[PDB]
Formats: sequence, C-alpha cells, structure tokens
Amino acid sequence: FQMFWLDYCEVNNTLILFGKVKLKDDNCVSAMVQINGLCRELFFLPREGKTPTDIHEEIIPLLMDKYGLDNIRAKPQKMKYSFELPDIPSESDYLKVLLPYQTPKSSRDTIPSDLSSDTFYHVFGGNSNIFESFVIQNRIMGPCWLDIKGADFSHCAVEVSVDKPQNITPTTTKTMPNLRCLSLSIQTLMNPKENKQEIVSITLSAYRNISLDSPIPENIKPDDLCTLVRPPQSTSFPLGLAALAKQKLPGRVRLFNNEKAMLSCFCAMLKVEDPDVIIGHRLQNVYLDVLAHRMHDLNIPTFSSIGRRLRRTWPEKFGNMNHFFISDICSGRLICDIANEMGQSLTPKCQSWDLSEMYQVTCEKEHKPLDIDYQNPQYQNDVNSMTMALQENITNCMISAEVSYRIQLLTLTKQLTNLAGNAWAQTLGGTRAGRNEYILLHEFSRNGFIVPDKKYQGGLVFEPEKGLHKNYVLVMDFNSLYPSIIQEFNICFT
DNA sequence: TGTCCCCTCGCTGCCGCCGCC
RNA sequence: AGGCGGGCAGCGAA
Repeated sequence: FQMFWLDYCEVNNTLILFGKVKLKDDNCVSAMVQINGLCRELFFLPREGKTPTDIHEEIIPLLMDKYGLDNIRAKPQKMKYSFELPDIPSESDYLKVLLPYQTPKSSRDTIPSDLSSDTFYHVFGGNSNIFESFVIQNRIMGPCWLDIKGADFSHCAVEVSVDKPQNITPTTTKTMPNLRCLSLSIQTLMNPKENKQEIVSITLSAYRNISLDSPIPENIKPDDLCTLVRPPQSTSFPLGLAALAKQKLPGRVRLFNNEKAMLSCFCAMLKVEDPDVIIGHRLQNVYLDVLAHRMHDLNIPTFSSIGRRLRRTWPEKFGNMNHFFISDICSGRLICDIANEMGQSLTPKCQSWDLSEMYQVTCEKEHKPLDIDYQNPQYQNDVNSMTMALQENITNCMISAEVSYRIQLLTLTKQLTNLAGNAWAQTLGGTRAGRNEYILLHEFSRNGFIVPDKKYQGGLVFEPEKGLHKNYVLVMDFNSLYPSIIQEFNICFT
C-alpha cells in the first residue's frame, strides 16, 4: 500500500498520517492511516559498576506490573552522549527498553529522566512525542512515498489501520502527486453589539492539478470558482443582485440569507472538494481565527471539514491558545499562508506585506485595493456596490493564489522539509528552530547518539571612516562565515 | 500541550528623570 | 530653549 503522506495528528496515543494514494486506475485520492503499536525508545543509564542486565532484572518486572504488559522488548545497547547534561559518561552501555505509547493501564505517564535506583540513575527518551518517534525510528525524511504492508481496511477517501509501525517504510520514489489547492479570500465586519468580526463573503478558487515536480505555469486559471455571500446589514439583498452577478462576476455566485447557512454550505463544499493545500493571505493569524470563531458561535456540526479528521466536538478549552486549536482542527490540509513568517521570509522586499504590495513586488502587476466597509448602507441599498465588492474579493483570492505559486512557497517548504525531516505544515508556518531540531535529531539518531529530551557577545563591527571616498574601494566578504567556520575548526557537540 | 526567530553591538526619532550654561 | 548622563518602547543592519 503506497501513500504520499502530507500531515499528521495525535490522539488516543496513536499517530495518524494524512496523504494521497493512487487507486488501481492510479487516480490520486485522499487517505488516512491510523498506526498502532508505536512505542517509546527508552535508555537506562547504569550507575558505575552495574550492567544493563541488572537494570533488566530490577526494572522490567516493575514496568510490566506498572503498565500491565505481557512482555516488554529490551536489549543492552552501547550509546553515545555528547550534550549538555553533566554526570553522563561520553560512552556507556544502556538498557534499550521499548515502551508502547498505548498500554493497557496508565498509558499517559512518562518515566522521569531523573529517576534514580540501585542499578541506574537516568532515563532517556521517556517524553518523546509519537510523531518524533515514528519519524526517527522509521527514518522518515519529510513528505515522501510510503510503503505499507498488512493494511487493515475522517474526511479522507481511504481509511487504513496498521498495528505495527515497521511495515510502514519509506520508498525511493522522488515523484510526488498532484495537489488539490483551494485559495481563500475572506471579508469581515465587526458588529458593534457584540464587538466581534463576522464573515460576509468567502471566495473558493480551486486548483485541482498542481504538480511541484514540473514548474507551475504563470497565471493558471482555477478549475472552479465559487463565492458565498451573506447579507451584511439587512436580511434581504438589493433586487437584481443575482442577475448582475451572473452577467459580471466571474465564476459561480451562490447567494444566502444568513451566516449559519453560508458556513454550512462552505463546510459542504470543503468536504466534497477535499483540498490538499489551503492557500490564503493572513489566513492563520486572522482569517482562520475569525472563521473558527464564527463556526463555534453559530454551532455548525461540520466544522471539522476545515481539516481531514472528523470531529463531532469542539475542544473544550477553545473560547491565546487558539493557535494550536486551529492547527489541530485543520490537520490534514496544509495552510499555505502567503503572509506568514515563511511567506514574509521569501519576500523581504515588501514593507507591509499587504496583498496589493506583495502582488506588485512578486508578480510586478499593479492592483488598486478597494476599501470595503459593508457597515456603509451603500452595500445594503446599492447592488453595484455589492457586485464591486464581490469582484474585489474574487480579485484578492486570485492574486493570493497566483503570488503563492509565484514564490514557490509550497515547493521551497517541501524541499526544506525533506532536507530537515520535520512535517510540511510546521515549516510552512515559518519556524526555523523546528527544522534544525529535526535535522539534528535524524543525524544524531542515525549515528548511535542519545538525543536530549524536550547572553553572549556577537560579531565584531568596525568603526567606519565616515564620509565620502572618491577612490575605488572593494568589498571583501566571507562566503557563509559561520557555517564554513564550523566546518573549519570542527565545532560540534561531540 | 502549548511555540517560537543568536545574543550582542552600533544608528535615528519620541517619552519621563537629574545636573548645567 | 540647548548639550550630557541613566531608563522604556519602535524600527532598518551584521
């Protein structure tokens, strides 16, 4: 069973991977694989004078009694530690014990690292997360093809369960499927009564076939364009909106009465279409936040369509922790926020990172932004104002999608993910410490090293000879000073 | 669960405090 | 009104 994984989620001490699978007719559809039996990689560090056999004979009976396990896989293993903890020998033989994430009893208590005993005085790898454990032990390096054997038959077309993380092994295939991309554009208003922002119009620009192997053509037309419109002030739209929308507004325009029906129809379209990638401009910081809050307040039973996991209940703590909550709900669909830290990192020439400015910078095409304030009754009496605002929403969605493909946000993030070994969404979010952490994790784990469990003077600047220098002057720089320094003097943790 | 993007240096504007010519 | 000393915040750069 071959699957190209995209994102992950954790629940009930199990890890679930979201990806695409070729059918018999090699058609690519969404898939979900729930993987059981994932287990923690423990290391017991013996005290001076004791051996892993003593740690075995002492602790494994206690561990089997404690976790209610029939048997526990464990073996002495020589391992190297070269990190910041003191009293840890440079090389010692450890008792490499294997503890499943899901145990019959007391499944969510982690063995303390500082745990002392007569045989050992330290434990390593006791609080590692499920995704870390799988991505390290099975040597997964970013999104890549995945061979699954003994598959046992969410908002994914295929649902798969496997009880052994081993059968799941990465392939050598560098070719990767076509992506279902759905760009988003959102228009909001604050209501003075409750002082909350409310969704007015949502634009859905679908790009069903995007292949990151070959280059993306410029200004590709979306395979489908649909819009969802809500009465901003009154409950009745100005007469003639539908006919004018069909005569002028591009794509389909479907019209509503209230916010609840609009969000329900949005959820239905999201579930039916099943994007792989969600484009947008300031989506994660603003638009996804307001979308989720409006979804929760209006009590839509299908809020889980924004991701690929099927949730009947909203997490109870929802109501500055909303970032993680949104990231967890939207698990399955990548958020390609063109204005986030990664997006800003790929366009340092912009000053405000507004949609118009970034369009002008990346695509060299000028668009004049229009200020839409639906609080003005111009959009409840006039129909031309409503259709102009809808046209602006369509234009914003198209611009966001096009500039997203212009900078290869997805392609760069995928390449750096396969370089780092983290997940695609995490590096899409703009992190830099996560990629470094995971590349070091993979490199040190593959070389028999014990990975650690989860203010100084800088460079020297000279005083300039301030003034004008009419003679020819040269610039003499060091190509990547710090990396070539670390290679030069062989600076390392080890 | 709850995270992050090295500190540190030098540069400019603003604000409040102190002494002075 | 002006120069200096310590403090905060904002930001461009290595």
